[PDB]
Amino acid sequence: IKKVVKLSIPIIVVNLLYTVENMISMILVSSISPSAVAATGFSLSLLWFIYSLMALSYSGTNILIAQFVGAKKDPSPILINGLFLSFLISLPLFFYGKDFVLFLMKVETVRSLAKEYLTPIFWFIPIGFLTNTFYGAYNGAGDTKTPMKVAIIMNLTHIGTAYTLINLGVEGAGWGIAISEILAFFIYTFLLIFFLEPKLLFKMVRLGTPTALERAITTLSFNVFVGFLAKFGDKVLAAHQIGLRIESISFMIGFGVMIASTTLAGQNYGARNYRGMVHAVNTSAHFTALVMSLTGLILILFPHYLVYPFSPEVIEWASYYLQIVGISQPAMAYASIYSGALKGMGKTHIPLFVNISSFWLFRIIPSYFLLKVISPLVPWGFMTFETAVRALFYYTVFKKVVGKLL
Repeated sequence: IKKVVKLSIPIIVVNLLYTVENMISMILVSSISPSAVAATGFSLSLLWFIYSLMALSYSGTNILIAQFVGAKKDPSPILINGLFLSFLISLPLFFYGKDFVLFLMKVETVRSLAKEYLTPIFWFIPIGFLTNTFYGAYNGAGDTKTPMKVAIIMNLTHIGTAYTLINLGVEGAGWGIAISEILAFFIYTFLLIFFLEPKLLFKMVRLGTPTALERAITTLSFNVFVGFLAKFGDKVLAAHQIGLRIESISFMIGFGVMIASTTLAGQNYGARNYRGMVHAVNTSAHFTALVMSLTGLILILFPHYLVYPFSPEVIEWASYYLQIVGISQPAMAYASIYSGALKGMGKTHIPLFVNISSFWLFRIIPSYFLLKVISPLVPWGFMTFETAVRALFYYTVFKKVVGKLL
């Protein structure tokens, strides 16, 4: 009856582009010197700790622009302050990005290879933060295909510039990244020839700081979860990335649907139309529930038919993942639609408490007590469905917010 796929599908393609290009950055820098992947791998773990500050300017911009779009009000002050906020947040990371990543290798030449590969990035993260503001800008207004063809261009300009500059060695890998980042920025900046007070900038920090603490603390909860499964040999530890690469790609359906709701619940919140918002997230819940069920069920019925690409013991252990995580997919559908609908409703502090509570005292503490007494099916077990409930039964929070908001 509605048009949520109009917003979610192009965002998933950008995410599909986000994941396809990251996996290509694996093979483009794994041709010569196999010891250089440690530079690539150990960078993104710190990059995801670094790119936790994106949400500071991203969430503040994606939410406040969407709310103003539904409210018909002018989003130009939010746009000019969004890029300014990202530019302010990029100012310390410009200088403190060079030495902090080099020191955060404690987790003589194993780390010196990332020095040359990451430096062209740290020169143009200030040019990167602005595009993360631009992505939240178009995602807040509704026009979600303009950021896709920009992603398409940026994806194919990198893989072009990467393969060109690698085949410099590893510095051209980071240089293919920076060239595409600034290019899409120039594309975006050139698109501003076609289509302000401090108090507004002050509030965007109030919407980004809880969301920046979400993707930053989650990094600490992820680093220990994989650390649970080193005591189970190499067959299992080599079955995670076979399961993650399949799940991280299958998870982009919700992340896109999430932002599809971060805008849709945002515009209708600003338009004073509770008939337009409660129906959407309810239908976008059932729609993604029935969609992610077609995805997660295909994982369970066809295990080896999907692990086989990069796989017999590993076929056995990885199938016990796809089948097992494939059960939580109906709740990831119910997850990204809830904790993303309350982002668009200005209550960004609420999803902060959601994921901290679901991850920790449901996925982690129960695993460590049952892993030290049992098997890699123990974490994955409580990792799947068993946590999904805190993503499921938290509609209550949604259903007690609006039910009293009327």
